[PDB]
Amino acid sequence: LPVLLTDLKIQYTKIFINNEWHDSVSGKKFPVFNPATEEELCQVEEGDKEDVDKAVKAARQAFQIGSPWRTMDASERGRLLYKLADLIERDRLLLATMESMNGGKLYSNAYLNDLAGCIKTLRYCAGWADKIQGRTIPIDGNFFTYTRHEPIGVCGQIIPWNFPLVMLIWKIGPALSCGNTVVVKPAEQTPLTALHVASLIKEAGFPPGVVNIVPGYGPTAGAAISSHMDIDKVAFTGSTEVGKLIKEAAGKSNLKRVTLELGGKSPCIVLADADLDNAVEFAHHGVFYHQGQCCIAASRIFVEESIYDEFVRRSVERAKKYILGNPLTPGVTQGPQIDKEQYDKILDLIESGKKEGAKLECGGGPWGNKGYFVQPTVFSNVTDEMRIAKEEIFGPVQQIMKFKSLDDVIKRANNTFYGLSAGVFTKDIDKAITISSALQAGTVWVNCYGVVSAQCPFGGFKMSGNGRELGEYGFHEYTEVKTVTVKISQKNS
Amino acid sequence: KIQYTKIFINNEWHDSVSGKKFPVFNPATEEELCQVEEGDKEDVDKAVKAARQAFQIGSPWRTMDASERGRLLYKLADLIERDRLLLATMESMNGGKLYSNAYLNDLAGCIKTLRYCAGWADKIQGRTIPIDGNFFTYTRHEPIGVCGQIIPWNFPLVMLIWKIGPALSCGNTVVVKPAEQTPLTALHVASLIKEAGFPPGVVNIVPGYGPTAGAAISSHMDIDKVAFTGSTEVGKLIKEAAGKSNLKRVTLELGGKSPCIVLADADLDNAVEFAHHGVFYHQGQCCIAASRIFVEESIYDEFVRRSVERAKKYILGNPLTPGVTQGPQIDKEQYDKILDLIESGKKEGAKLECGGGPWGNKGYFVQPTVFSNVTDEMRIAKEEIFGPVQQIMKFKSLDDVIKRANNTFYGLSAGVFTKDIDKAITISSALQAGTVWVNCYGVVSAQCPFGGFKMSGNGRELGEYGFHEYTEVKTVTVKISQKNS
Amino acid sequence: KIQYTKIFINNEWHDSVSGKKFPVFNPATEEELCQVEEGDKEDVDKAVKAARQAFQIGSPWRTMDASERGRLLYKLADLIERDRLLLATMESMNGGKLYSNAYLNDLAGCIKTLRYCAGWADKIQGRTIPIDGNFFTYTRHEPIGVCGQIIPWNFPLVMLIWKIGPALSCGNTVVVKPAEQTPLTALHVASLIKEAGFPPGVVNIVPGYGPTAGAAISSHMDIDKVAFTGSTEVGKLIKEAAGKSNLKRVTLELGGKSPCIVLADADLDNAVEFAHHGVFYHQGQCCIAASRIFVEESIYDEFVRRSVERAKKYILGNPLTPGVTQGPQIDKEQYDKILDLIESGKKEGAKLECGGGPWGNKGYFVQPTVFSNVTDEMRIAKEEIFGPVQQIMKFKSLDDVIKRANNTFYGLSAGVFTKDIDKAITISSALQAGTVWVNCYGVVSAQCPFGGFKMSGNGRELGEYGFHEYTEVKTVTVKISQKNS
Amino acid sequence: LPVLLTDLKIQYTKIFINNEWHDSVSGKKFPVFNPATEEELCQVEEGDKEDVDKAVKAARQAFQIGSPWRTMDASERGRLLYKLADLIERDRLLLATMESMNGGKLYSNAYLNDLAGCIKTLRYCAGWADKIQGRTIPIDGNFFTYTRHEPIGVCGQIIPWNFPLVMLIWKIGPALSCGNTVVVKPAEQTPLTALHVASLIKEAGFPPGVVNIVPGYGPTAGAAISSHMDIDKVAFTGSTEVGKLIKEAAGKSNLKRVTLELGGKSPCIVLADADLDNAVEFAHHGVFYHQGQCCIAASRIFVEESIYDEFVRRSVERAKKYILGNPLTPGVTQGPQIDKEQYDKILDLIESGKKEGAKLECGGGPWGNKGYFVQPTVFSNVTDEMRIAKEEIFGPVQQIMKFKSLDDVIKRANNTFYGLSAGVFTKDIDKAITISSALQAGTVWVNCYGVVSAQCPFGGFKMSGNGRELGEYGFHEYTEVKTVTVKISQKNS
Repeated sequence: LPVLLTDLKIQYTKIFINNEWHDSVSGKKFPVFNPATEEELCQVEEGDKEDVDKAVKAARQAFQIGSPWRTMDASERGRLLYKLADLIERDRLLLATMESMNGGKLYSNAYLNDLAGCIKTLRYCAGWADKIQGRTIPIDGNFFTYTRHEPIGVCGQIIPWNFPLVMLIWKIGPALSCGNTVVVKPAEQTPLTALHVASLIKEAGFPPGVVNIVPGYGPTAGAAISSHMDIDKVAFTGSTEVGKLIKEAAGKSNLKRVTLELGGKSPCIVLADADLDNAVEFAHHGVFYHQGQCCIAASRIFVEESIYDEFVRRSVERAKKYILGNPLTPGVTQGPQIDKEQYDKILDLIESGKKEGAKLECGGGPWGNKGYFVQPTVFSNVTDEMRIAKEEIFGPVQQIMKFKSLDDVIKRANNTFYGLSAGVFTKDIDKAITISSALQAGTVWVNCYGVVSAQCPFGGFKMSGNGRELGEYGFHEYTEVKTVTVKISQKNS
Repeated sequence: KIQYTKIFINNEWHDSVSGKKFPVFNPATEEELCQVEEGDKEDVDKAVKAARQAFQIGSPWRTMDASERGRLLYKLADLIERDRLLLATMESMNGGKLYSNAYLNDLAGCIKTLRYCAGWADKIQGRTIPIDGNFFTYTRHEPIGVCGQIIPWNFPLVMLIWKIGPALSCGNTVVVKPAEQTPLTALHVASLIKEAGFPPGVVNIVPGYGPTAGAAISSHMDIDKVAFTGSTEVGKLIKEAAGKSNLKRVTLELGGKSPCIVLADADLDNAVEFAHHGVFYHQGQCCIAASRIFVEESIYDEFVRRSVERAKKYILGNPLTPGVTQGPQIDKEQYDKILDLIESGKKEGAKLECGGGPWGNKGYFVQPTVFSNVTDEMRIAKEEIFGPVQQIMKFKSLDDVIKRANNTFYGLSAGVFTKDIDKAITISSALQAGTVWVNCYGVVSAQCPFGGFKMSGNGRELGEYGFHEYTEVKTVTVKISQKNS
Repeated sequence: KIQYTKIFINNEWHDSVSGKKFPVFNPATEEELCQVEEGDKEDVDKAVKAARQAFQIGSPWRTMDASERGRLLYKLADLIERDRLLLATMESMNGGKLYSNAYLNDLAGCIKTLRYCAGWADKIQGRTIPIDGNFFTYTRHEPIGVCGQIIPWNFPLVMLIWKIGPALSCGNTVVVKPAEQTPLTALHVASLIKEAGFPPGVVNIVPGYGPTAGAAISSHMDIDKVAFTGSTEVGKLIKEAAGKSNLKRVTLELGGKSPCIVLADADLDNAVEFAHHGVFYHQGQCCIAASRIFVEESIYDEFVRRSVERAKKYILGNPLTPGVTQGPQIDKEQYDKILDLIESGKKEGAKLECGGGPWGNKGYFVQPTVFSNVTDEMRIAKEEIFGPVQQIMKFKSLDDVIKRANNTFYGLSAGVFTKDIDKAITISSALQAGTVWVNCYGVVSAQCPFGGFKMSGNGRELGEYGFHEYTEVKTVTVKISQKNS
Repeated sequence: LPVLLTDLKIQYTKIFINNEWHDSVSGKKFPVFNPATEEELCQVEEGDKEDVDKAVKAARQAFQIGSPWRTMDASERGRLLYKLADLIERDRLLLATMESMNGGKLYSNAYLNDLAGCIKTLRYCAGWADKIQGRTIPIDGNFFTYTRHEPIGVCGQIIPWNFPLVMLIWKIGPALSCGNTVVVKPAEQTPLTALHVASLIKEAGFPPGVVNIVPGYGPTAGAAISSHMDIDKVAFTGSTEVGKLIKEAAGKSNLKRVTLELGGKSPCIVLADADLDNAVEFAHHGVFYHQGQCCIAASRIFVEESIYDEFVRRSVERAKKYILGNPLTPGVTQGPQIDKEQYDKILDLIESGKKEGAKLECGGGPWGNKGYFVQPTVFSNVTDEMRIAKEEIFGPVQQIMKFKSLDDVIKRANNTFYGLSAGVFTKDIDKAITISSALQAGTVWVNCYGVVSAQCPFGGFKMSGNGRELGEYGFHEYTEVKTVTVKISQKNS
């Protein structure tokens, strides 16, 4: 049961460099608002290329051969990450309340889900710390060859605003586990929890400069990170347009490694032989979790004809019960979106869906005078041609298309440039495996949705990202392989 | 013809130390083909001496390239494919295996296993450990040494390959002791091993009798590993001998009574066909025989009716004849034991449905016998038969039938038939079996590992699991000046 | 004080079925601390019943999350760190281990092993196989079941952790049988296990005597695995019992006579210090003792001269005293055997250099004895001593000394000292030892696996190698409609 | 012993699409010359964006779910690759003669080193075919999660000219092993062996469209491949500038995966306690193998103060004996370079080194009236500031710098933006491991050089490439991970 708490005091608003808090060299500060009330919470230091460089220099110094972080035992890095997780669990109340106040997130999920996944992921990576290993290779000839999975180096990391803490942890878990030093750039919407976790990183005992944080804007600080020459990798999570921009900036400068996590118009096929109650509930959760501001949101609910009507009749009823109010309230089940821009975008896309001809089965429009709230919306009889059926809405808008044959739905779901996720709802053994094989998605769920843990990898296929995270897969993308071959007197099998 | 009936050591053929020769009989007509030298303690000792000379540091084999070992294995597989017809006919005659089963399933499987183990030769790898302190630690996979391999008669060639291919791919020297019933295929494969280009002494064969030759291999001090694939009593006797001498590594693959759990949602045609095959494949002398074919009540009477019908179409005849789908058994002892088990099942009240007795005084052929209404205290459902005998038991609840299938000391394999994702996953995890099939049975391939959960097995095969069994892990730690991530 | 001296079953303390209690003696003064219940066949049976109830499908432990299992193990490690002082003092008193060795090396190593095995809980994974045909095949790592663990006295806590941490991380229920000499630490750790929050029946302890309790564990039908870490005779007696009952899995870690090969190019100071430590660490009762410390001729007389000098500075006294670098032995039998071995070495002509006899009638203390000019037929170089006895042998050629070091039935570990890359790699790859150190000795860590190459062990530990030992592999093949790459 | 060669007949000069030979839709044909004699060998069809597109269409069709290549067993793909290797071993004579005639490569190394490496790599990948495996993940909650390492899709591949056959095999080994369909674009200098191997691919029995080959130019066909939207990955090997261009073209469109293998300026540190004969011989081989046209060429030979003068004295002697004639002639040890462009570039860089002040101790000028021949050149007293000490020469020009302390040499070797390789020559156990750890290179050799086998991975750290090849590592690059999660009734440990 979450303790309500209902209070905060944001004493951390600076740039975290060299285990120290510095104002931006420019001196500017930008405001961070509260989505529920639109009131400024505080003024966070505004970093830019100069501050990004001042942070990358410290990171590079921390990564020098002979520095504590390099001569640190892998088990010691794991122990430091575990102590950070313990410190976060100690401050789970404050961090959850900050996430709900500043990210507009429901406090119940901010405490029970997001903070929980944060500690779980931090502990998973702390465990992996001293278990990533190389291989001794059976090379031909009298040679002894092995591989070192060394840290890549300086890894700039660009966090989104939808899951500030969870994504911060997803980034600085594998990176610090594998021995790298990072310069994180958090979203301007949600820069506060990252700074508190930065203070916690200092407290846990990480060497100075191992983790630095630069709050700012994407064009100024994110672009500086992605174009920096002294940065060895960039790991960006966000929109596909900024993903292409990050890839470009990396390719132009110092040919760094790039790891993009982009959006997706994920489908949710619901076959005739599906558990209608479970299918309906999980479709609702998939498309409406976190005000639809989830990269894996089920934005294309395919339903077979034989069960279409029922499904709609049961989806609307599920979307009509969705309480919507102040996040710090137990009865509230939907909160404000993030800020004005996404709120307006969701409203505009709702209007576009209405115009195109998609049956508005649930109320599409604002709720309340104060805050960026949108009514849970449902569209029926949607077709693949409509904008709402092709563009990532990132809002609480549910599309419901109808199909007849299975191969038709396979083609329709694979007929897109997004490949982040997909869902299949059936009781059969053949349909499940067939559709899971045929669906071009980096994570196919069967009879569930939104099921992510630190263990299994997460990523996209076509344009929904590059590489994977969350596991051995996620860790091998934060290491550079070095083959060391030694000429030896004689080799025996 | 059989031009190889001797002891294969140092790439050369030798007669037994005693000079004794035992006969090999074709069960289809019991006309002995040739006399094969009887391996005894002295023959085992000299074969092991040859192998240990071949494994010595600096020898051609130890200094050979793992890629070159795989290339040698691929050469051996291609030569075996060249003479596929001869080996197929010789296996079918010696063991009675149906010619279609001996050619399209046995030799193809041997080739696939050899070409898989050949592929794994230079890809098996050790690991570099991030140890604590200023040390550089790494581990390496080394061949263990001499591998005494005991290959009973149900699958002579396939088991010989399952035994050597992993061993010759991991870089071990094999002293294979075949079955007295079917020793000829191993000898011909040894001749093909010589043709392929293996260094002398890498592969040695010592045909004989298990009580004398196999026991000698299992007790030998210089045999690093013993790998037996056969009866559980013999596996118990090999394990106790292995511990007493050398604390040698032991890998025992024993047969088992394996359930096939059929549910109402299962496709009845596929379920019937696969339950038929999983028990009558290779005339029942299969370590994976589906001996406890459970069925749901709702289709119980509908299953047997169809199942029995299939048993009535199972043509019984000489293996080389076309249109025949079954052959004779391996010898007279198995014939007598099969008839004894059938009589015991009749006595204990197992309702016979079809067949149920011997046939064809010419040979060791047995009619496909289908029982019914079998229970869990009968000795035809708990005693391993190794014969074409089906036991169509019954159940009503899923947890109780799971406890039934797991109510046994035998866990080599299990089967499940269900059109429901939830049921399939629940049953496969629940059953205590090394291989749990779903909607199919006996789908064995070189990639998927093979072992047994209970007394039925020890260790794994056929994959990256079957290649860490033939190797030792040697850890090397070096004190370095200063370690960096 | 010792508030835990009973049998730990179902998270509760029980007295023995017979009611008998055996004594535990501190070797430093031989004043018995407390009486510990004697585990017998009935106590082993009830502990195994508790464990098998804890391992049942649907139980809290089986349905627990692997990540949650790791979290439980981390809680256990943190609690053990909370009471580090109590456990360190209790280990030092009960076993005589030096307090510095008991605190800064024993408890720290226990914590590191627990926090490594905790990390491996949810990262061990099975694999999806590209099988042939229209089938989907995958494999999974299932805990094997009940793990009867026999933990002799040289490293009670470190070995108990090396035994359970892997088991509780792979999801197995442990019935640990400690050493009669040092059973108290296991009981206190079981109390801390209760405090941590393990489900009842996951961990059970049955202190007693090996001939009665350990044999009962090794012969029990429901014990899936037996893991013994001690003398080779007992290892052989456990292996033969293991095969006879249940065909249970056997993991034996036995001590060995391990060489330390010192060459002229080696740094003489480091070589002397590490040869000293590798044999006199923990007063010689170390399974890895560097018992065959070879030396090159060019520095031979220069090595002993310095080596002996170090032995003369080795302070001998009560473990809890500061400035002491050695403690007493484990009991009177080891004392008598150490003196017998010293007398035999003197009789056979091993040139004594320093010490060479008992000391301190108060306790079981022994002077550090350094022999010299030892050879390969003497019984102080081929018989495992488990005492502070060094055997400074000699060699001239590299191949012959390699054959010497490999001239033995014991291969647990080996050592090499050389400032030459080529020599280091050549010797490391040449030796038939499962852990070859270079320029160092006894650098053991939870990451690097540990095992024996010969009769000095079987299986591996401490790493992914030591976590596939506590698990089975279950293949699961599903017939699918159409497979695509 | 190379089997003596016979006169050639180049009967394969077209575009290989759908297991068929088609002229370029434009109809143009470009000439391929013989570097030793500058005579045109034949006119190879000139592909462009249109031919690349009509090849990618066939590749995509071959990759469709339900096509033979998709329903092919992994063991069957390995069997087909093994049959291709058998065919190449059968035609080893012709292929080696073609490689030597068209690539200017010595026939002895073309037959013993290059063709042997090709068959070994093809057989290694054919072995891996059905052994690349996913993982069943221990996900939290009652879920059954596993992973499929599916083929990425269409993989455009751009081969260089220095190792035509070896690089063609390095590309189409892991790709076809993991189940992908490829559109290879070979260098215009060396397009002939690729086309013969294409005919061999057809003969072995690969399904139509699985492998297609488009001979053309980098700006026209290579850029088309790297900018195609229907292509899922691009794997380019060549210069760093074109690597940046490939990364850009991938980032601008399709957000495809990119694998670059670029050049390097690799150091070869020779310490005082080194086996001077072996060190000198291997330095010569490293810098002069394949007329210096090796990506891993030892272009910076660091020598310690104590053994410098002697090292120069014997390096000059070793380089003075390097017989230099027509490749097909036995006893020749150096041949023509590739074509006029690289010949002129090497001459210009030699002149720049002369002007800067590096002492020319051997060679340093053209050779022969016919053919692109350069005398083995040796520079001494080089400094890190000179152009020859910073720019990849790619010719038979040897640089020899002097150092005193090991720290100095570590920094100097790590003072470049290239990270492809490095070499260390010492007898000690501490120096070897220390320098191998400290040197920022994707392949450190100790007391040897140029030691590459199919097993161990190959790649570069900073700007010498992205990712790795040649082993399980190469395979991870060529597969997309798909996590399939199924909600189950109950899960047990």
